[PDB]
Parts: sequence; C-alpha cells; structure tokens
Amino acid sequence: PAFHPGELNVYSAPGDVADVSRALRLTGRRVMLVPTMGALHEGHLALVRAAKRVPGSVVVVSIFVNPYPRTPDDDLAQLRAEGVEIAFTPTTAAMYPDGLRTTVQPGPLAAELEGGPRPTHFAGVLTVVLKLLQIVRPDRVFFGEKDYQQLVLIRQLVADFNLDVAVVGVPTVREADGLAMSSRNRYLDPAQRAAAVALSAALTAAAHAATAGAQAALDAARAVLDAAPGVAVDYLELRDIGLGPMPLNGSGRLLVAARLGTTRLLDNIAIEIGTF
Amino acid sequence: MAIPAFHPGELNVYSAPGDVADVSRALRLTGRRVMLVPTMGALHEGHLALVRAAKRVPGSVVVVSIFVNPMQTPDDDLAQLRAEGVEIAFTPTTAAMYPDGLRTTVQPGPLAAELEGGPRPTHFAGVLTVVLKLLQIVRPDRVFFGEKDYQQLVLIRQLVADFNLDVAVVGVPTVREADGLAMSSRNRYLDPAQRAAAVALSAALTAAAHAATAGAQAALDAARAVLDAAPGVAVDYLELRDIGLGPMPLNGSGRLLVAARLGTTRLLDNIAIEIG
Ligand SMILES: COc1ccc2c(c1)cc(C(=O)NS(=O)(=O)c1ccc(C(F)(F)F)cc1)n2CC(=O)O
Ligand SMILES: COc1ccc2c(c1)cc(C(=O)NS(=O)(=O)c1ccc(C(F)(F)F)cc1)n2CC(=O)O
Ligand SMILES: COc1ccc2c(c1)cc(C(=O)NS(=O)(=O)c1ccc(C(F)(F)F)cc1)n2CC(=O)O
Repeated sequence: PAFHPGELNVYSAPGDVADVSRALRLTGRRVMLVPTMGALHEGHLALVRAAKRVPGSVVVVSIFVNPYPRTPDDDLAQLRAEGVEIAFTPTTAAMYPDGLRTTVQPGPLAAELEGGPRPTHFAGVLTVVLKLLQIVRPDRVFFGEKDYQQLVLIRQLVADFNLDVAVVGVPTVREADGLAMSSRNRYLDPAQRAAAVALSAALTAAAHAATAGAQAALDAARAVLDAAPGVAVDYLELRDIGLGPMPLNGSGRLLVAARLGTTRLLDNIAIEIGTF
Repeated sequence: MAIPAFHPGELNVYSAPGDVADVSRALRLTGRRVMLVPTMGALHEGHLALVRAAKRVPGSVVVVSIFVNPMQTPDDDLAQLRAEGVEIAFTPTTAAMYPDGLRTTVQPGPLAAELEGGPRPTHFAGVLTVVLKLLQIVRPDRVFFGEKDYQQLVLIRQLVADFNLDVAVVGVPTVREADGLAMSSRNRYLDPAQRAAAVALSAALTAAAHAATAGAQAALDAARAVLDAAPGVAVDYLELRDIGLGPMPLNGSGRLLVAARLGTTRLLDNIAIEIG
C-alpha cells in the first residue's frame, strides 16, 4: 500500500493498515492508536494531540462502529487539520467476515454498572478493541477517562492477554460549564442541556465535600442531582480506582449515570477521602 | 531496559514472561524468525516432531514453552530440548501467567460446544486463553501444533483469524507408534488388552480413508466395522466433517474424527479423507 508522509492516508482493509503500521514501526516510528466511533469532537482532538506529542510518533485514528451519529466528512477534515497521517476506516465485512465467533469474555467488572442491564455490551467492546490492537499493533493506545469503566476493562484486557501496548487515559475535555464532552450531547433539547450541567456540578461538589468523608461526598452529589429538573439518576457510586473488588480507601473514583429524557449521560471524577 | 542474558547456540531457560518477551523481541530485530512450540512438558516424540519442523525454517530460533494450565521428566525435558538444539525454553509459574487470577478470558465460537466440547464444555476456553497469552508473550512468526487434537487445532485457527493475530499456525501430522496408535501421554496407562484394542481407532480411520473411493457411506461403514471388531472400545463419536469441521461437502476434502473410552482412558484420533 502507498504511504504519503505528512498527508492523511485513509485505509479500509485491515491488511493495508497492518502492513503500513509494521513498516513504519520497523523504520523506528512509534505507532499511536486513537480508536473512535467517529463523530469526532474536541475530546478526540485532545487524544490525537496527546498522541502527536509522543516523539517520532505516527498517529492512527480508527473510525468504526460495531454492530447512532455517523458524520465522516466532518471526521476526516478534522484529522487532516491536526496533521494525522493515518485514518483506519474498515467495513463491517472486513472486521467480521465470519460473523461473531471467537470473542472476549470480560471479567465480572463487565456485569456491574453499565454492564448490569447490558450483559454482552463489554464483551463486544473488548473484542473490537483487541482486534484493532492486533491489526494496528500500536505502542500506545489512547482513551478519554469519561467512559471510565470501559477504560478499566481495557487495562484488564491488556494485562490479562499480555498485550504489548501502553494504555493512556486522558482527562475528559469539558464544555465551558463542566459538561463532559460527548457525541450524545447533541441529543439534548435546550432545557435538558441546561440541566445536564448537574452531573459535573454534583461530582465536583462531591470532590470538595469529601474532606468531610465519603458519606458527605455522596450526599452532596445526590443533592445537586435531586435539585436538577428532569434528571433521573441510574447510579451514583463511589469505588476503588480499579472499580472493585477492593473496598475504597482514601482515593477513589465517583461515577454517575443519568437519563435526561431518552439520553443517558455518564460522568466521573477522582475523589480523595479526608482530602488527601 | 537492558535485554536479559541470551547465549546463541545453547539452551536458555526463562520463567519470567517479561524476560522471554524481551529476548524474543531482541531476536526478531536481529533477523531470526521466532518459532513457538507450546507443550505441557513430559516431552515425547510427538513434541520432537513439532521441534524438528520448527528448526527447519531458515534462521529459526525455537521457543518451547512448558506450562501446565490448571484452567486448560523435567531437567529431563530440558535435556531433551538441549539434545535437539532448542535455544529457548519458557517455563513460567502459574502465578506468572495468572498474576491477577482468572479474569479476562477467550470465549470460543460454537465449535467448542461440539465433539470434545460435549464431555468437556469449557475445556477449549481454557486452551484458547492460554494459547492467546503465549502468543502475545512470545510473539512468534509461526506456531506449531500436532494434528492429533484436530478440533483444538481448528479452534486455534479460528482464534488467530478472529482476533487478527499475525502468526502462522502450522499443523504437524500426528506421530504414531509402530502399529498406528496416535502418540498420547495416556497410552502408557493402557494394560496390554486395552493397548491391543486401541489400535482399532487408527485402523478404522485408515480403512475409511482407503474405502473413500467408494464414497462417504462406504468410508464410515468401514471405520465402524473396524471399531465393532474390538472389545472394550466405547465409541463416543465417529464423524466425517469438512476440514474446518463444518459439515462434510458433497465431494471434496474432509476429516474423519473418532473418540472412544477404553476402561478409564479416553482416546482420540482423526484423519484426512478425500471423497471419491
Ligand atoms: C479526552 O476527552 C474526551 C471526552 C469524552 C470522550 C473522549 C475524550 C472520547 C470519547 C469517546 O467515547 N470516543 S468514542 O465513542 O468514539 C469511543 C468509543 C468506544 C471506544 C472503545 F473503547 F471501544 F474503543 C473508543 C472511542 N468520549 C466520550 C463520548 O464521546 O461520549
Ligand atoms: C446475563 O444475562 C444474559 C442474557 C443474554 C446473554 C448473556 C447473558 C450472555 C450472552 C452471551 O454470552 N451471548 S454469547 O453469544 O456469548 C455473546 C458473546 C459475545 C458477544 C459480543 F458482544 F462479543 F458480541 C455477543 C454474544 N447472552 C446472549 C446469548 O446467550 O445468546
Ligand atoms: C506431532 O505429533 C503429535 C502427537 C501427539 C501429540 C502432539 C504431537 C502433541 C501433543 C500434546 O498434547 N502436547 S501437550 O499436551 O503437552 C499440549 C497441550 C496443549 C497445547 C495447547 F494447544 F494448549 F497449546 C499444546 C500442547 N500430543 C498428544 C499428547 O501428548 O497427549
């Protein structure tokens, strides 16, 4: 396959990107992977920028939706402007020629929180991520921290399968009021958008409240969520940073998921208890 | 950062996954092609054939792993490897392989529920997980298995296809005793009557293969007849399938697989079949 350095090369076939990726690595370049479902926003640009600041790196951004917002004219233009040299955009047929066959079965974390009502959801995420990792074989792969449980499951996948890639979590880029960036924010009417600030407001309230201990942190977050119109909370949980089965100590992660109309929003934050 | 000690032309034993990973990387960067022979130790002639097939690749360095998977002849095994010119034995502990215990695993496609998956329903999940791990630690160019456990071999090829692994899977024809009995650690348990009756499995299969000019029913009936002539041979299945273990086509290449119990020992064998 042709590679044009300092231009955006778009590859469809896993074979093409795999050969280009390996050739590059051989000539000393480090391969950075940013896996996406497209519909790119500023948080993705932050993943790319962090990937680009890795010296001698070549950046690969993949755009692929398993089997939703699909806007690839926008997606590609942004990459060219950030100076990304590789977009990997495979077909479903190329990723899944045999359909669903060999799969990743996540540990029990995958049955908690987001996984509780969606029992195969993380199996599907870990299977596609493993496949992207094997196609591309990057040195480092980048994720936003907003989908924190998913990021922890990925660290599990990488440890548990001895995968030779460094996983980089990048702090969640926010709108000016604190709203975690998300593709799905577009689905909020003006009143829902106004109210949605409560998730991030609740979590920062909790993070400062936590000097007074874990119950006070939780109750602060809960009062903010309850003060907000049309916000229905699925969960609000405080956990170890690995998300269990450890009891929380002095440091943890506070996670929330809520529905505004039909739109589910997630957010999370670091929390120190007895602030520390 | 510093590569662990490796001495070309002799036997280098590592028990730490990170060490073998580092040696193997260092080796392929200097030209060598890395060949992986996974074993559970207690080496026999079947393993020495996997080994000889590996050594014959120009520029090969040979990694034999020795690992008994609880989820699935010592200084002696190592002596055998030395006498074969094997340069790397990988001998990890259970703790090294599973430092976080059992967590993320491989879930096999539906083939794992058939045939051997009938008696042992999660056996292949355990095999595919350890094989994925060994492949990721060693990162070989080629990996060598006997054709004796044929279903296991097909499932591994599904693993490799499905997860986009960049390794070649090499199946090496089954090594057999003088009378045709497929080498197996279990053979030494058979008393003389069982041992004499056991020849029926390979006898049935070769008869079928030669009968196949007369078609599929003729092949199967010949095999059955031969099995029916043996006392104490309790056949769990005798099945003709295509080379991928889906259903046998009209006419073309196939595989005939058999499994049976003699006293307390379970024996398997299989053979290439050509219809017509
Ligand atoms: C650095 O700041 C941010 C903030 C939010 C982010 C991101 C970065 C990245 C995402 C995100 O979800 N991207 S995405 O859905 O295309 C995505 C989804 C799933 C996976 C995974 F793990 F399966 F490969 C990767 C990217 N998201 C959240 C989102 O768009 O909902
Ligand atoms: C906890 O309650 C449930 C309900 C349904 C479940 C399960 C659990 C588990 C499965 C399941 O494992 N399905 S299956 O084909 O293994 C599977 C595995 C992986 C994927 C994925 F997401 F990778 F694509 C889909 C289905 N399934 C789907 C099934 O058994 O067909
Ligand atoms: C070239 O011909 C042969 C003939 C028989 C063989 C072999 C090769 C290899 C074996 C064998 O099982 N080796 S082993 O159990 O130590 C083994 C077990 C499991 C795996 C796997 F796939 F999990 F990686 C590999 C080797 N066996 C059968 C046995 O020893 O029971």
